[PDB]
Amino acid sequence: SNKERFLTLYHQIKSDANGYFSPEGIPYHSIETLICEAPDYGHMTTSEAYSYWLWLEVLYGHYTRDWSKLEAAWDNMEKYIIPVNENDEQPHMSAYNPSSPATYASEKPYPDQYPSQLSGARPAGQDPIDGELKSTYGTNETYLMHWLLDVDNWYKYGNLLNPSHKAAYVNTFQRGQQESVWEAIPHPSQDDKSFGKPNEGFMSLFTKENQVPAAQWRYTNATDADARAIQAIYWAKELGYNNSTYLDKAKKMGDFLRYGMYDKYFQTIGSGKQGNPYPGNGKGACHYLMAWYTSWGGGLGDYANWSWRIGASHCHQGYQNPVAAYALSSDKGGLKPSSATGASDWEKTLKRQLEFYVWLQSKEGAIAGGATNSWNGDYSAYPAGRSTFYDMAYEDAPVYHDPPSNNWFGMQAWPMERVAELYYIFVKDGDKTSENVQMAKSCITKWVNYALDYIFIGSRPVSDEEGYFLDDQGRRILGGTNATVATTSAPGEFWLPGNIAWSGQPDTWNGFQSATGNPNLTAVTKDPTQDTGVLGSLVKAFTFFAAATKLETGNYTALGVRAKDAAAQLLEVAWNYNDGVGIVTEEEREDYDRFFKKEVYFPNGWNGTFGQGNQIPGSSTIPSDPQRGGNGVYTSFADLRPNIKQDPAWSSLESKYQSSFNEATGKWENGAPVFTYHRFWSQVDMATAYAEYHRLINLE
Ligand SMILES: OC[C@H]1CNC[C@@H](O)[C@@H]1O[C@@H]1O[C@H](CO)[C@@H](O[C@@H]2O[C@H](CO)[C@@H](O)[C@H](O)[C@H]2O)[C@H](O)[C@H]1O
Ligand SMILES: OC[C@H]1CNC[C@@H](O)[C@@H]1O[C@@H]1O[C@H](CO)[C@@H](O[C@@H]2O[C@H](CO)[C@@H](O)[C@H](O)[C@H]2O)[C@H](O)[C@H]1O
Ligand SMILES: OC[C@H]1CNC[C@@H](O)[C@@H]1O[C@@H]1O[C@H](CO)[C@@H](O)[C@H](O)[C@H]1O
Ligand SMILES: [Ca+2]
Ligand SMILES: [Ca+2]
Ligand code: NA
Repeated sequence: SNKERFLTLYHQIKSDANGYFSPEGIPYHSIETLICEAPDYGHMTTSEAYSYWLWLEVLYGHYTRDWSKLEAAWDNMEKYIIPVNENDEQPHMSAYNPSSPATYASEKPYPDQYPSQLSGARPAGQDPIDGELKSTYGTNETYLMHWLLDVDNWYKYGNLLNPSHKAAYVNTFQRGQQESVWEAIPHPSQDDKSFGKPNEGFMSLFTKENQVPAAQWRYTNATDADARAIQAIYWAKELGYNNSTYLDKAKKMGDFLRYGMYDKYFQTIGSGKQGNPYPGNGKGACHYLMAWYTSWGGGLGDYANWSWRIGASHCHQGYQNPVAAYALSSDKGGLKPSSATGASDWEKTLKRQLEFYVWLQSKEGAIAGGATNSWNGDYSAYPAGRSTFYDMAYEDAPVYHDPPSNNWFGMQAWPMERVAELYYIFVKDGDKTSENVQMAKSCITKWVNYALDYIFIGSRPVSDEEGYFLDDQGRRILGGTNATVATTSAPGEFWLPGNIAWSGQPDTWNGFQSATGNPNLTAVTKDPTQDTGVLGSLVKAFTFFAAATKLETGNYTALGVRAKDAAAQLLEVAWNYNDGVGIVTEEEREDYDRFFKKEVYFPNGWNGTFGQGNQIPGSSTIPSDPQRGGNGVYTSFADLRPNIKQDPAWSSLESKYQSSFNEATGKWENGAPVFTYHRFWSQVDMATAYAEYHRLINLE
């Protein structure tokens, strides 16, 4: 019974004996501690994880009719990761100037070139929503999740503005597109300058100004997480939840999530196409997409009565959530905010996001990266011939190049799951005819047919040493439609693609009626693996897709049949990978030499104290690479974080590195480290896949 399967995994996730949650009731990134991927330690948690927790409790609440666990999860979120306090967690937010939201600085192509000068070279444009939010809520305190929490206070900064909370607000990434997770420096969101460099805190690693930096706080959301929370509440409400107390909070979150629709420095959309941006007026700086983040910050202490906000200029397809956008914009969606323009902004976003998906879809069906309003992160002129979407430049790897941000196949499964939900929702709500449903449908239908060529149940694909799939004659499959991957029998196995290698560009967008099929946009799908999180996401994309086809036509379509059977089979084989704690498989991590490599940059002349009490950078360094344009040093991830050497898994990792990694070639000669991880989101993606198959397919 898929219902019983969901219930069993739900209990495994929630059990105090399994360790998914801390003693304060906050879900961790993962049960295991030694892991690094976006958070850099397993007992960090994320806005992402909280968003999945909500989703879990929504489907549990539908089955049990007990909504109290959803409400407790929301309460927990509000207590620990949304910095509003019913002691002020956003001091001086009231002094914000919406006619000068922030002070400009350039992004850089390497971490070595930071700190960046706070020059104000570009005057920031108008913030046109601050006034509405204030009138609507009586405050401009941001009701969004900060993205990262040190749940076990492992970095030892403490929580300045809420000291009795063990979980502390921290941040890592600050230094541009080449600062991988391995290359960042963990620092407190609320910086009283008690750590870092004396008199400066960590601020002077990131920005420079004429003066010593002031004590200050700042937060950054991840727009995909807050939207996924809204998506969860959308379904709560569809499934009968009707406590206005919480419905209203999801609407509030949605209203503030509008900050994600704005250019970083509120520059007019398109205005930097020729390298000469100018400040936005009204909504001129609104791109109506979910960019990578919004940040906010201000002074700490009595002498620092200032605050600021930035949007983001870079938008990734994998972050868009049109289910949230529909929920916040229609009577049928049910979560329209009360602000004057919140719902009508979200309505424009819903359409813009579907146009973005169609624009980005490769010749063979996969979704390419996204677009930016700030080329090179300093409003550089677009390259000659670069394709555009509403005057924003196509990017194959928005925001991060290490690794390229749209290579991970999870970035296909996560957004296409939402688009499949959305197809289902439109058709359920009686819409088969709008331009929006036609876009959603076209994109998900083309994607499903693409994806099925790389999904293997009870068979094992043939791949070569470099991770290319092979056909029956042994040739590499380099994208294209109709991929025919060679296969050997492998009862009980499943395989999914792992990455995409991207080349070319979509054609410039001129609307859905002039779309071209993007014949020069190529996805090469590669690296077969067994990621159970991606599996659970895929299953749902296939489930909702199939269900939609049957609501639309009366029967499962040809492709709907195939998507439904693939879902059923994937659920059936995955069940065998339950270890009693989660549905898991073993993974190799060839990236884990980056625990040891010297690549964490510090500027010359900069010494301070890290949270764990060590002097940083300290003496274990090499000179920075002068080709990267800095003047400083590199330490290692592990020297920066000496407490990682106390982790129970550390000596096995170090021993494996000593015996297998060859520093001169940069290769793992006797195999890479291997781990079996129990990730919270991944387990939720699996549990919800069982549930939704049961609800949409077994019951209807
Ligand atoms: O585990 C959750 C992360 C990975 N999946 C999607 C999101 O839920 C979340 O992403 C992270 O979200 C963080 C918050 O937006 C991103 O960090 C931000 O990256 C921004 C610039 O790249 C920085 O300006 C900002 O200070 C920093 O906080 C980070 O790159 C990005 O990977
Ligand atoms: O080391 C590469 C792969 C080895 N084979 C199995 C794969 O499962 C593994 O891929 C990694 O799989 C991880 C688990 O799905 C991926 O981690 C995820 O990366 C996501 C995107 O940054 C994050 O939002 C999320 O928090 C984080 O857990 C990570 O990117 C991805 O590279
Ligand atoms: O470039 C804008 C912000 C992005 N990253 C960190 C922030 O401190 C930057 O904001 C500026 O901080 C300044 C003082 O430190 C402040 O006086 C400006 O008003 C802020 O934009
Ligand atoms: Ca709070
Ligand atoms: Ca790098
Ligand atoms: Na407190």
